[PDB]
Amino acid sequence: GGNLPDVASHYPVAYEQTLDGTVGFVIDEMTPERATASVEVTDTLRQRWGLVHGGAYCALADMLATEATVAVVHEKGMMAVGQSNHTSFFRPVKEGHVRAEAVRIHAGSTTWFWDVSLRDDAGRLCAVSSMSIAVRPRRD
Amino acid sequence: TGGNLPDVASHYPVAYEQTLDGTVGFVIDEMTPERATASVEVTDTLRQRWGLVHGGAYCALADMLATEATVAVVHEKGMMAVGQSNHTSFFRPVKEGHVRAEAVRIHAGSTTWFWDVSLRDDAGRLCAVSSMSIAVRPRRD
Amino acid sequence: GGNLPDVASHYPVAYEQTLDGTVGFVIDEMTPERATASVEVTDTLRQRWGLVHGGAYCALADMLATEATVAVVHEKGMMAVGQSNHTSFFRPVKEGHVRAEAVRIHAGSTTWFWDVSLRDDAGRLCAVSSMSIAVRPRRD
Amino acid sequence: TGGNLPDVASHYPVAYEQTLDGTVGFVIDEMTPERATASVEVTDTLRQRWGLVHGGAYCALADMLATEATVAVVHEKGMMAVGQSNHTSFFRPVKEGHVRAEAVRIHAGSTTWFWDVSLRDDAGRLCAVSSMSIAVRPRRD
Ligand SMILES: CC(C)(COP(=O)(O)OP(=O)(O)OC[C@H]1O[C@@H](n2cnc3c(N)ncnc32)[C@H](O)[C@@H]1OP(=O)(O)O)[C@@H](O)C(=O)NCCC(=O)NCCSCC(=O)c1ccc(O)cc1
Ligand SMILES: CC(C)(COP(=O)(O)OP(=O)(O)OC[C@H]1O[C@@H](n2cnc3c(N)ncnc32)[C@H](O)[C@@H]1OP(=O)(O)O)[C@@H](O)C(=O)NCCC(=O)NCCSCC(=O)c1ccc(O)cc1
Ligand SMILES: CC(C)(COP(=O)(O)OP(=O)(O)OC[C@H]1O[C@@H](n2cnc3c(N)ncnc32)[C@H](O)[C@@H]1OP(=O)(O)O)[C@@H](O)C(=O)NCCC(=O)NCCSCC(=O)c1ccc(O)cc1
Ligand SMILES: CC(C)(COP(=O)(O)OP(=O)(O)OC[C@H]1O[C@@H](n2cnc3c(N)ncnc32)[C@H](O)[C@@H]1OP(=O)(O)O)[C@@H](O)C(=O)NCCC(=O)NCCSCC(=O)c1ccc(O)cc1
Repeated sequence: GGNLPDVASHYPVAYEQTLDGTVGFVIDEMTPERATASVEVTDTLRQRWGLVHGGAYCALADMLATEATVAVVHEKGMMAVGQSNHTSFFRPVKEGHVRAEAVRIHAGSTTWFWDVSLRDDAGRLCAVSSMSIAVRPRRD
Repeated sequence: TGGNLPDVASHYPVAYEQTLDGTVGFVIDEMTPERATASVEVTDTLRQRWGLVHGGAYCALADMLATEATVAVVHEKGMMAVGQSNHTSFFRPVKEGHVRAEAVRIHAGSTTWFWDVSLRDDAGRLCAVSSMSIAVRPRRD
Repeated sequence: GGNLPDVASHYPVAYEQTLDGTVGFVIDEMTPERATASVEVTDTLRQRWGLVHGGAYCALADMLATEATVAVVHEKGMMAVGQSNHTSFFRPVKEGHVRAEAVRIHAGSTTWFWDVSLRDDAGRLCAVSSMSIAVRPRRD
Repeated sequence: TGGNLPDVASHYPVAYEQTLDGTVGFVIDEMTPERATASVEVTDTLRQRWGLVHGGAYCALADMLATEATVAVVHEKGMMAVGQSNHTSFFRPVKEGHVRAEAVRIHAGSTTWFWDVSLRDDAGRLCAVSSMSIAVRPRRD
């Protein structure tokens, strides 16, 4: 179901209706320290100049990093949400795929930090995103 | 132009309705060399599975608005403008209504323009901010 | 005492020995939503190419933003520390002063966010820093 | 050169011992086009009043090391290199001992180089990271 971590019986929004399902994000691997995801480039991921949208690299990074955090902390009664995302853009992507790899670099009680690499089909580093993920007690 | 993006060219590689921005429904309202605003109606297409506006939607709205506000000035001078850095911080979730973005230009260098983008909900509350750095380079085209 | 907020009887490090006192940071105004500080440029604030050190704009922003948060939350039993600092550098400063103005934009239970402008003697915007300040219960 | 900064010029505007870097005691150890390391001994001059290493010291060490690692390559090609963006996040305080920085180059464009700098304490723990973006421009000099 994008292969997102299956941690609850019900979710407020179905995959195919989320921004994630609309653009086509799919999680490949997930462990507590490292996760990967990818997306096919289609026009839905593009801006009007024909390049993948800045927003798309950020969105990918945000979903991957946050859900990799959810995968661990949800069963502990915690919620996780993106608190900061800093994406820098080194080379455009015009077509093909964008592949993300999220590497956990700090896991604190209140904040987890992941470095996310975004690569094209040739494996070139096209963008990076520093995701900071707030972890808080789940509200009833 | 679809979504009211600056009309600086006779044709574009991708039509508004097919782009990310068209799909989620970004619309530019005001646009000047120093300030631009835009908004979007929150629908599931903007949300993630937990029912909140996706962190990506805030980045994407900031990026399009800051880059395009730059394009509006520099295109006719023979330059291209692309996002080189986006730093968004998230203060409060948005569940529904609209997200409204205001981009204020704070530095316009020869190679880099910098815009601060505030993203408010329907009550006026500041829900996210984005610092956009836009690279300006001469067109290869 | 740099005019930092006077919130405790004793501090681990005296002003004149801190990095702050060494380079000469002084707070001018402080309120819960807004604070200002400045520094004279001397070689101690410079790098070897003769420009004010990138580190100096960051340090100024960090001390101003954090201590403006301390000023409010300390009496509530909370500690405040910088969690993130993103500084962008628009124009160098060679001599004169650097003047900072910190404007609080979000004050949450666990995080306060301040935007800090760094200006030269002509009033030009030479750098900005986005400070994110973690606020936590003081440890005994 | 003082602090072992790259020797790329016959003279410099400010001597090592008088600079910020000289004052707090930054020392570069290794230095290659793709990776550079540096360290500093924590003393009060590096701390803020609450007794922790100042957030500014971590930025300053990252900035000097990333910029100078870039200078080392580009100076002899007629370019200058200055810090254009520094994003430091703080994971754990350092009270004493040393701070050790490792800068790894992750992108080397024609106008912008990007370095990830990790800042560890004496136990090897990751206490801060800094993302440094370095602008490369032709010298006016
Ligand atoms: C930011 C934060 C508090 C967030 O915590 P987190 O990501 O959830 O990490 P966690 O809470 O798991 O704890 C990590 C470590 O932080 C420290 N810490 C965390 N919470 C607390 C607390 N409530 N009280 C004391 N220490 C704490 C403690 O060292 C902890 O290690 P441990 O003893 O728990 O093993 C923690 O990452 C941290 O302390 N980071 C370092 C902040 C820092 O050192 N910034 C620079 C110094 S303060 C900024 C500044 O430059 C300044 C300059 C001048 C001036 O006058 C005032 C300020
Ligand atoms: C980064 C950049 C060059 C980009 O330029 P931009 O955003 O397109 O703005 P623009 O190019 O329009 O010019 C803005 C000003 O920057 C300066 N500048 C721009 N290009 C050049 C150049 N090629 N040569 C000299 N100065 C230049 C110049 O002051 C210019 O003003 P003007 O004389 O042209 O009116 C400019 O924004 C800038 O200079 N920012 C300040 C960089 C800075 O001062 N960072 C801190 C110091 S260097 C980093 C550091 O901490 C360090 C520490 C220790 C150490 O050993 C080494 C380094
Ligand atoms: C980050 C943080 C939790 C930090 O809290 P803070 O700075 O101390 O602010 P504070 O705790 O005072 O609360 C501010 C508001 O946040 C919410 N909040 C804070 N803590 C909690 C909590 N424990 N439980 C539920 N809501 C909370 C709540 O709306 C609160 O308002 P109020 O009802 O308390 O008046 C809060 O600023 C926040 O919630 N920010 C927004 C985070 C956000 O919306 N990010 C984007 C969505 S999640 C990231 C994502 O894109 C994603 C995509 C796909 C996917 O599959 C999964 C994730
Ligand atoms: C920002 C910059 C131009 C700076 O260049 P740099 O770091 O010095 O790297 P360099 O200049 O060495 O070139 C790297 C690659 O960038 C591209 N590039 C650089 N300069 C140019 C140029 N003048 N014209 C076209 N492409 C260029 C080119 O692909 C180049 O590769 P190569 O063909 O030269 O091998 C380059 O890093 C880059 O292009 N980054 C990607 C920018 C990007 O793709 N951001 C996202 C898309 S635009 C922002 C956006 O989301 C948006 C959304 C909606 C909308 O309506 C408008 C915009």
